[PDB]
Amino acid sequence: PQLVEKIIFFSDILAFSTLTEKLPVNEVVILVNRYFSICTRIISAYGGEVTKFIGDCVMASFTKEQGDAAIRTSLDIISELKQLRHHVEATNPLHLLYTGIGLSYGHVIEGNMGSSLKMDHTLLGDAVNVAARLEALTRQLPYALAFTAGVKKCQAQWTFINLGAHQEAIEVYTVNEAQKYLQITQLIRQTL
Amino acid sequence: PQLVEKIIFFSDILAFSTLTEKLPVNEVVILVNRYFSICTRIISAYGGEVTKFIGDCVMASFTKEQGDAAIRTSLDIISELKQLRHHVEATNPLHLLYTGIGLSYGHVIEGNMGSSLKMDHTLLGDAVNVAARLEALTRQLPYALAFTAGVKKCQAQWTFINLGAHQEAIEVYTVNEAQKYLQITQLIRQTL
Repeated sequence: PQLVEKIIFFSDILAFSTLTEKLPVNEVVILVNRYFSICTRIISAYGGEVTKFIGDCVMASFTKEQGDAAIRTSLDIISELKQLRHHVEATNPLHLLYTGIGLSYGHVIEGNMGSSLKMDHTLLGDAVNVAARLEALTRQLPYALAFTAGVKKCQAQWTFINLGAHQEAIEVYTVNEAQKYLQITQLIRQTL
Repeated sequence: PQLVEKIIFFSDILAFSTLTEKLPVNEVVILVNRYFSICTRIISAYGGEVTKFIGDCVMASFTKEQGDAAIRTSLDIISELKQLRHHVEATNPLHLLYTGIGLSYGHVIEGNMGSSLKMDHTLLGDAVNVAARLEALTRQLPYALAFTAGVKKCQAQWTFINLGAHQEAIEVYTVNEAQKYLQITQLIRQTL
């Protein structure tokens, strides 16, 4: 167990509660397995490491030098999900599969934690909680991706959008390519 | 993968971000391992099953007939943590170890989910998200335990306190023995 610098990845399915309230069991399985397959493949392709699944949430980590990969991974997941919704009919529940991604950067305590009854690899630090809250912050944001200033520290490639300070407080950033093209739940209930 | 009725357990350390901001690495490890050891032992003692660790959060599940155990498990964790803080000096960081527990009941999709690169046992349903939000709901509540009406459905044993409807909306319940004996973060910063 030691203190290491890492980049934390958090992503989940938007309006997943309403999706599990109206879709049958076989369709929820297909939709979640589709989301897990797209996320883990793109994360692993850029050297990322998927740590664990929590319901519909995907947690991954990148090394301190892989800020370029964490952004490219997020953009590739968003683009592949947008191509998925366009290649299916409007009545297909896959047409409602959106995501929200949060990235953070900072020191975290990495090591095996727990007791004799349960030992598990764990990441402890502010960067883990910040990445989860920025991921949930994208639900009220027009961009499916949000990261801190530590992930941005990759300037020559993307047009970084400064969304300002949010809940102490931190600064939130995003990219223009992460723009989303509430009304999701209304789109789900009307279609299904 | 099938639809099963379960009781979901979620618990974390209160003000864990401020604790990781002021305590050294060796002390955070001791505090988290203490919390994991107390939780997993009491959960396993009542037949519960600790599913996974997420930072400082502990996720567990009980069968549909173990609503009596999920409440007793929560009360035993609260009592053992209260006895821990009284058997240590006020300067000991273990004197600041509090918890918040959320319980839920409902149908969840149980089965192995993911892709070929990552397969993991997963629980999908409203009961998983509700238990996590009731656990976070205890931070603004005077009780370290909060559960839905499905967990309460065990009437002859506890004096159930009806806290009313909260965020659709659900009803929240607790017990008088879960009373806590914001000021936590102020207690942490002054002591440390």
